[PDB]
Amino acid sequence: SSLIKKIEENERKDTLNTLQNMFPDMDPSLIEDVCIAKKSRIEPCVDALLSLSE
Repeated sequence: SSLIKKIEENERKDTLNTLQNMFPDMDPSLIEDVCIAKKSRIEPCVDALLSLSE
């Protein structure tokens, strides 16, 4: 769970960074609401792959 959350955190943080740089005067929270999904697909997909590769 901690590894998966680190992985989700990595994708989120990286997306915001690229967007922040391109939209400097934009409130970061707005950028997040508009560009990042409420709930990540990482945990579900990783769980699915774990079951499929076992």
